[PDB]
Parts: sequence; C-alpha cells; structure tokens
Amino acid sequence: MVGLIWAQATSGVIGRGGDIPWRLPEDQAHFREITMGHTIVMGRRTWDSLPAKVRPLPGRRNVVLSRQADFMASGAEVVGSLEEALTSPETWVIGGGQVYALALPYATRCEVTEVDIGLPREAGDALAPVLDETWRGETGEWRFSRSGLRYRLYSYHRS
Amino acid sequence: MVGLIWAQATSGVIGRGGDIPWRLPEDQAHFREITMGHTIVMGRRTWDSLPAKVRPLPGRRNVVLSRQADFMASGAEVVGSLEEALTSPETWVIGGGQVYALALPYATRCEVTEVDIGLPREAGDALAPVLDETWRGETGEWRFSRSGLRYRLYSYHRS
Amino acid sequence: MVGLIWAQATSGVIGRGGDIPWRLPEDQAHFREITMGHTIVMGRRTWDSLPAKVRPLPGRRNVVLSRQADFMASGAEVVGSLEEALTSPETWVIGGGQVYALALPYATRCEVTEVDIGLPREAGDALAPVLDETWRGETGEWRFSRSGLRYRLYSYHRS
Amino acid sequence: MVGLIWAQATSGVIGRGGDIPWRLPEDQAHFREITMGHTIVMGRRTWDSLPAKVRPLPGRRNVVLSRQADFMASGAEVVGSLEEALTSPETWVIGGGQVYALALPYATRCEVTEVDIGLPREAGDALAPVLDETWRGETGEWRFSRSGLRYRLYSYHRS
Ligand SMILES: NC(=O)C1=CN([C@@H]2O[C@H](COP(=O)(O)OP(=O)(O)OC[C@H]3O[C@@H](n4cnc5c(N)ncnc54)[C@H](OP(=O)(O)O)[C@@H]3O)[C@@H](O)[C@H]2O)C=CC1
Ligand SMILES: NC(=O)C1=CN([C@@H]2O[C@H](COP(=O)(O)OP(=O)(O)OC[C@H]3O[C@@H](n4cnc5c(N)ncnc54)[C@H](OP(=O)(O)O)[C@@H]3O)[C@@H](O)[C@H]2O)C=CC1
Ligand SMILES: NC(=O)C1=CN([C@@H]2O[C@H](COP(=O)(O)OP(=O)(O)OC[C@H]3O[C@@H](n4cnc5c(N)ncnc54)[C@H](OP(=O)(O)O)[C@@H]3O)[C@@H](O)[C@H]2O)C=CC1
Ligand SMILES: NC(=O)C1=CN([C@@H]2O[C@H](COP(=O)(O)OP(=O)(O)OC[C@H]3O[C@@H](n4cnc5c(N)ncnc54)[C@H](OP(=O)(O)O)[C@@H]3O)[C@@H](O)[C@H]2O)C=CC1
Ligand SMILES: CCc1nc(N)nc(N)c1C#CCc1cc(-c2ccc(C(=O)O)cc2)ccc1OC
Ligand SMILES: CCc1nc(N)nc(N)c1C#CCc1cc(-c2ccc(C(=O)O)cc2)ccc1OC
Ligand SMILES: CCc1nc(N)nc(N)c1C#CCc1cc(-c2ccc(C(=O)O)cc2)ccc1OC
Ligand SMILES: CCc1nc(N)nc(N)c1C#CCc1cc(-c2ccc(C(=O)O)cc2)ccc1OC
Repeated sequence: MVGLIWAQATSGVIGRGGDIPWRLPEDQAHFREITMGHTIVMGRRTWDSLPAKVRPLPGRRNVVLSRQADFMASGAEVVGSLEEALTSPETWVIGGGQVYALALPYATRCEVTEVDIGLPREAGDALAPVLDETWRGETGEWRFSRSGLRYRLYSYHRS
Repeated sequence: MVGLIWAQATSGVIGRGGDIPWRLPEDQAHFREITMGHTIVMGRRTWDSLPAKVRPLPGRRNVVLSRQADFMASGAEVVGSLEEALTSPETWVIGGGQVYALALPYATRCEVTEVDIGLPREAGDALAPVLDETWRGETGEWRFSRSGLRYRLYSYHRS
Repeated sequence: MVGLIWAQATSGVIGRGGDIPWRLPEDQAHFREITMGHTIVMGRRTWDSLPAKVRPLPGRRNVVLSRQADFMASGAEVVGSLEEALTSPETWVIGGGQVYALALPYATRCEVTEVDIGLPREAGDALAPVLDETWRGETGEWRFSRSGLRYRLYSYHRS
Repeated sequence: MVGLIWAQATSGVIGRGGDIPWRLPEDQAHFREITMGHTIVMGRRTWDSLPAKVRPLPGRRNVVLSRQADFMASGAEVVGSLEEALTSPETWVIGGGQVYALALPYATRCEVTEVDIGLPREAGDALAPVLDETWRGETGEWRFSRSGLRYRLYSYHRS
C-alpha cells in the first residue's frame, strides 16, 4: 500500500518559498498519527524544509529521494529512484509537489487536509496533485483550528 | 538487504576505551555464523579494534568506512561514503556506534545479543542504536555463557 | 438566552475582506431593533470591522472575544473565553463566522436576514453557521429595499 | 422529557478503558434514530471517547457536563451542573456511568440495548444504572447482529 498525505489550501497550494504557508497544529497531529511507526518517503526539498528539531521525523523510517550522487541526509535513507523508495508494504509519501506527482500512480490511498484560506496560486508554488475519477472519497466535517483556521479532512481510496 | 548485528549490555553500551567491555565466546560464534561468506561493513575505529589475528575478518569481504581518503586497511576495502559501502545485496554492518546510527535507516534486519551485566553508560561510550516501532522483533530465551554471563538473542525485522 | 443574529447572501457568505459585501440599511435597522439595550458578543475581527463611528455600538454592552491576552477595545469588555462572554441572560452574538460557529451550541434563537444576491463562496470567506433539525423556523415574506436587492427575515428557535 | 439511552453487556458493563468493549453497528443506527434532531447530554469522559469524526455528534445539540469551568468542547455546549444540562423538553442522556446515575432521577424513559456477551465486571468499569420497580418495561425479541452479536432492545417508562 502506497498512500499520499498532504495539506493544501483550497487553491491547491501546499508550499511556497520552501515552507508551508500556514500553521495548523491539528494537522501536525493528524499527520503524526497517520505516519507514526511507518516508512515515510519525501523529496529532498521537503527534507530540507523539515525543522531541524524533527529532521529526521522521529519514530518513522525516513526515506529521501534524490537524483544527486551522494546526497547526505543524517538519519534517513537516501535513494535515487522511486522503485527504491516505494518498497515498504505501508508507505506514506509526505513530501513534495514533485514527489506527490511522481508517486501518485503507485498510490491507493490519499489523506488530505483542506485549509480554508485565501491563497491564490503563484508561479513556482508547490501544488497538490489533482485526483481523477479513479478515486473515491469521503469528506469530513469542517472544523475551526483552535487558533482560527477552518479546515477539514478527506480520505480517498482506489483498489 | 542491509542488516545490523551487535552485542550490548542491558544499558546499551557496546564499546568503551576502544574495546568490547566483556568476554562472550558464544556471541563470537553467533556473529561468525551470521556474517560468514558475506560483505561486512564497519567504521574505521571498529577496524582498529579488531584483534590483529583477525584483521581483516577471514571469509568475509571487509569494508571499512573512513573520511580519511588515503586511509590504509590492508586486506579490506576502504570507502569514503555510506552509499559506497552498502551496495552488496547481503550486507552486515558490524562495526561502530557511529556507523550503526548512520546505517540504521538503510537496514531491515537487526541481530542483537543482550548481555545481562550491570554496566551503566559513561560519557564517550559507544552505544547501540535504539529501535523504534517500525520494527518487529522476536526475543530468545535467556541462557548462561561458557562461564556465567547471562545473555539473550533478539531478531528484529522490518520490510 | 443566547441568540445569534446575522445577515447572509443565499450562498451563506456573511463577510469578505473584512467587510459585509452589500449595503442594506433596512437590515441595519432590524439589527439595532433586536439588539438595542442588550449585551452583544463579537469576535475581535468583527470589532475591527465596525466603522469607527459606531465602535463600540451605542446603547449595548459590547463584549469582544480575543485570544490576545492584552488586546485593547476602548468602550468594550474584552474577554478571553466563551464562558466569560455568554453570561448575560439576554445575549446577542453578532458577527464573526468563527464566533457564530463556536457559540451556536449555546444558542436557542437565531434571527437571520437572507440577501437575494448572487455571491458564490470564495476561499477564506466568513460563512453563516448551518442550522440542523434541532431548530424550528418561521420564514418572512420577500421584499425589496429602496436599494435594489431582495431580502427576507427568518426566525429560528429551539428549547 | 428526560430519557436515558445506553448499551450494556448482560453483566451491566457499558465502558472499560475509555471505550465501549464491543462493536455493534445496528446499535449505532438505533442510537442515531432515537437521538437525531434532539438535545443530547453527556459527561466529559464520554465526550472524550467520541470518535473525533463524530465529535460533536451531527444533527444533535451536544451538551457536555464538566466540573471544569475552563473546559473546552468545540461544537458543544459545556455546562457545570445537571440543572443547566437538562432543560430541553426532549433530552437524551447518552453517556457514562456517572452521568447516568446522576440524571436517572430526572428521567422517565430508558432505551436499552443488551448485548449477549460474557463480560464480567472489573473494578473501575463504567456500569449501567440499576432500574427499580418504579419503571415499566417492554422487551424486544433477541436478534443476531450482521457480525454475529446477539442483542436485544428494551424500552422502559415511568410517568
Ligand atoms: N503542505 C504539505 O502537506 C507539504 C508541503 N510541502 C512543501 O512542498 C515544497 C517542496 O515540494 P518540491 O519543491 O516539489 O520538491 P520535493 O519536496 O518534491 O523534492 C523535490 C526533489 O526531490 C528529487 N526527486 C523528486 N522526484 C525524484 C525521483 N523520482 N527520483 C529521484 N529524485 C527525485 C528532485 O531532485 P532533481 O531536482 O535532481 O530531479 C527534486 O529536486 C516545500 O515548500 C515544502 O514545504 C512539503 C511536504 C508536504
Ligand atoms: N559490542 C559490539 O557489538 C561492537 C562494539 N564495538 C565497539 O564500538 C567502538 C567503536 O564505536 P565508534 O567509536 O562509534 O567506531 P566507529 O563506528 O565510530 O568508526 C567511526 C569512523 O567511521 C568513519 N566516519 C566518521 N563520520 C562518518 C560519517 N558521517 N559517515 C560515514 N563514516 C564516517 C570515521 O573514520 P575516520 O575517523 O578514519 O574518518 C569515523 O571515525 C569500539 O570501542 C568497538 O570496540 C564495535 C563493533 C561491534
Ligand atoms: N453579515 C453579518 O451578519 C456579519 C458579517 N461579519 C463579517 O465576519 C467577518 C469576520 O468574522 P471572522 O473572520 O469569522 O472573525 P470573528 O469576527 O469571528 O472574530 C474571530 C476572532 O475572535 C477571537 N477569539 C478569542 N477567543 C475566541 C473563541 N473562543 N472563539 C472564537 N473566536 C475567539 C480571535 O481574535 P484574536 O485573533 O484577537 O485572538 C479570533 O481571531 C468580517 O468580514 C465581518 O465583516 C461580521 C459581523 C456580522
Ligand atoms: N455503552 C454505552 O452505552 C456508553 C458507554 N460509554 C462509556 O462510559 C465510559 C465513561 O463513563 P464515565 O467514566 O462514567 O464518565 P462520564 O462519561 O459519566 O463523564 C464523567 C465526567 O462528567 C463530568 N460530570 C459528572 N457529573 C457532573 C456533575 N454533577 N456536574 C458537573 N460535571 C459532572 C465530570 O467531568 P470533569 O471530569 O471534566 O469534571 C466527570 O469526570 C467510557 O468508557 C465510555 O466509552 C459512554 C457512553 C455510552
Ligand atoms: C504537518 C504537515 C503536513 N501535513 C499533512 N497533512 N501532510 C503532510 N505531508 C505534511 C508535511 C510535511 C513536512 C513538514 C512536517 C512537519 C512536521 C513536524 C513535526 C511532526 C511530528 O512531530 O510528527 C510531523 C511533521 C513540519 C513542517 C513540515 O514542512 C515544513
Ligand atoms: C563478537 C563481537 C560482536 N558481536 C556481535 N553480536 N555483533 C558484532 N558486531 C560484534 C563485533 C565486533 C568487532 C569484533 C569482532 C571480533 C571477532 C573475532 C573473531 C571473529 C571470528 O573468528 O569470526 C569474528 C569477530 C573480535 C573483536 C571485535 O571487537 C573488538
Ligand atoms: C448590520 C449588519 C448585521 N446584520 C445582521 N442582521 N446581523 C449582524 N450581526 C450584523 C452585523 C454586524 C457587524 C457590523 C455592523 C456594522 C454596522 C455599521 C454601521 C452602522 C451604522 O453606522 O449605523 C451599523 C452597523 C457594519 C459592519 C459590520 O460588520 C462588518
Ligand atoms: C452506539 C453507542 C451507544 N449506544 C447506545 N445504545 N446508547 C449510547 N448512549 C451509545 C453511545 C455513545 C458514545 C459513542 C457514540 C458513537 C457514535 C458514533 C456515531 C453516531 C452516529 O453517527 O449517530 C452515534 C454515536 C460512537 C462511540 C461512542 O462511544 C465510544
């Protein structure tokens, strides 16, 4: 099973200037609970954007995709291709517009957080993958972040 | 398949003052059995620690990590990076607190010997890596050494 | 008795870019009629959106909800929690999509103005709370303002 | 009208370790049909034990009892006393041994699901209230669950 997990603004924006352009502790919680105890796969830019304190992410097998000869990622496994990255029976892809796009054909689950903020796409943004009719989903109830953000969870699957 | 194999006191101590701080022939025999005929990888200080009589370890392809590029290890292969070292399909990492920690993300097997002795950690000790919940393990029965060391075997795996 | 009072487009939009996206003096008169001489509760953003001319709103006890421990609201009562805000026996919760959603469980009345204008929801809009079957309603007759927009009043109650 | 609704093993056990110690979808459907569109009242521990996706329970006015003035229950009404909680003309008390025991004197209906499983009481279990002879009752016919659980419904009343 390969799953994708991401958080997006309604626009589809997931990253900008090497960071996630909102703060949502509830989503961090959600992400940790899905991914804990499992192999996680991320592109190297996502690895760079991890806060130093949680790089590598604790309690997970961190796998970092890089097309660069000897990229160094202390505490993670660096691999050079998707075939090498996607071999664990429960794999969560967490990381990168580029790596979402490339790994999606291998995926049978998506766990999506939608954040209800106005955030129009800009050139160079990292974007969420667009899901087609092969997928079926369930939509969760809208909620308010205990800070103020409105957000909701989606769970998609295909067989 | 990259595997780790080590022997630790209950405390996690695997090395002190450049040597293993206990005597256990049965563990030596277990180590020999697992590693014979395979590629073994060790850090440079583990190489220095090998008794001269078995440096390099016979019947194994000895691979030594150093970032001293011109380092000389007669009878072994010296490499300067982890990716250079971990390319044999059955690889056993045998050697070093540091190299265990750095190689662990690449590993899907751990073969552990626990030695039931009181040996509290001291600053500068080499330590065994701590395994998180990505692993499943089987615990062997306690037994006594050729003399009276109580010891156990563990086998850990993840996929 | 806690009540909510709001005006929405048919779409459910009540605010955009910090302002109410329509002009309707008849609604303003309805609002003052209902709230005059009572305690009103609003979120900080709604307080900020009040025209300076009527901030605080005259003839009502203005209560403002803020998570900012030090927030200043001259002429209003700043409180840090919902419990502290909803203590008056007749309380009218006035704007704020956030504060509407959070106060709704405490409420037994809703006084709603619906504005018949095409105004599709956009990301980050403030939205009216959606009312479930715990509520009973009464619908008022459609009418035109001297403006040019159709509106009508709803009155909702539960015990 | 205050009613109690609960599901119990034959032994009286309704909760253990923060959860209901069985799965019975048919009971969930039964609970939903009785409580939908009404006020529901629950102790704080029952609130915590709700699956996050149905917290608060949809289509019902959720009321949570806590001896904490501070306590926060997003999407629910937190109250500090029984008198504050039981003021709706149709109230269903849904939760927890201690709120069952405390609210029972206010109640004139009980809707009970009995689950035919061997589940002896353990210290600290949450238990169903004991019904004395003030009540009259009707017993439903035994049914097998779609999973294979044997359960039946009881309806109790007093005036
Ligand atoms: N909101 C969310 O849920 C998340 C948001 N983000 C945001 O996403 C942004 C980063 O996404 P992005 O910029 O697209 O970069 P990625 O994080 O996707 O990593 C991209 C890099 O991974 C390497 N890579 C990708 N695919 C392969 C492959 N198939 N084989 C080998 N190497 C590969 C590439 O190397 P080369 O360039 O050599 O091809 C590329 O440089 C950041 O802003 C981050 O904060 C990150 C994670 C989740
Ligand atoms: N009980 C057991 O099962 C075992 C115990 N031991 C004990 O462990 C101790 C050795 O532990 P340690 O001191 O950690 O020995 P090491 O694993 O540290 O050998 C370390 C060497 O590997 C090279 N190296 C340094 N940084 C990196 C890097 N970032 N990536 C790759 N290679 C690198 C360097 O060689 P250079 O310095 O030349 O650059 C470094 O000094 C000894 O006391 C030994 O007896 C050893 C094996 C098993
Ligand atoms: N059409 C209508 O009927 C009305 C429409 N509106 C529109 O609504 C929009 C603003 O609504 P919205 O954006 O939802 O923000 P709100 O007006 O609901 O106020 C939100 C703020 O309330 C504060 N707060 C403190 N504690 C709490 C708490 N426990 N629960 C909730 N809020 C708390 C925070 O302020 P801090 O950040 O200081 O902590 C938070 O940012 C504006 O566009 C306004 O014009 C406004 C009024 C009526
Ligand atoms: N099988 C079934 O039908 C059901 C089973 N359950 C199970 O029941 C168990 C929980 O029941 P229980 O442990 O008895 O806890 P409760 O759910 O009864 O809630 C107890 C809490 O309610 C608050 N409370 C109780 N009495 C008062 C009062 N008089 N005034 C103010 N606050 C009050 C306190 O909250 P604070 O501590 O914040 O002061 C107290 O800790 C769980 O295992 C749950 O899964 C729950 C519902 C139905
Ligand atoms: C929490 C963000 C997130 N949400 C969802 N739904 N899917 C994702 N794939 C990511 C992601 C990511 C990368 C990332 C992780 C984290 C992070 C920090 C701590 C923990 C944890 O303690 O478990 C997890 C993720 C922080 C920042 C960050 O990018 C800047
Ligand atoms: C036997 C020690 C050991 N046990 C386990 N379970 N895992 C390990 N990785 C090592 C190790 C090591 C390094 C080392 C090997 C040996 C050794 C000696 C003989 C043989 C052999 O005959 O095969 C193998 C290793 C001796 C000393 C020594 O450190 C000082
Ligand atoms: C009159 C708008 C309104 N209608 C209903 N039915 N329910 C509400 N809760 C609000 C409201 C509100 C907050 C608010 C009041 C006003 C307002 C402004 C001016 C005057 C006045 O000058 O008379 C009165 C109210 C303006 C903006 C505004 O949010 C942006
Ligand atoms: C179905 C459980 C139940 N049965 C009966 N006969 N009486 C009760 N009071 C409760 C209860 C309760 C709390 C609770 C509700 C639910 C639940 C989930 C969904 C729905 C729904 O969709 O309506 C309702 C209750 C799930 C778990 C749970 O405790 C762990």
